[PDB]
Amino acid sequence: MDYKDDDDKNRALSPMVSEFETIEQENSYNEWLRAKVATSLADPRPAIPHDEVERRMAERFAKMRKERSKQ
Repeated sequence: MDYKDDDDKNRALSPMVSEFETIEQENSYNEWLRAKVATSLADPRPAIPHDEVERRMAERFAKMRKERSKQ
């Protein structure tokens, strides 16, 4: 019973010249940027909740307020 480790670094055979002391930080920058840049120059499904969608997202944040990470 365990996940999130199969291909976490995912073929990090020198993941481009950079700070070789930290793969985790570079991964964090890549993962976040690649996810966010998918919204860049593209307008497919930008989840921008104003009225009714926000109150739905609010439901998630509400139940997320209880119990952060019991692990």
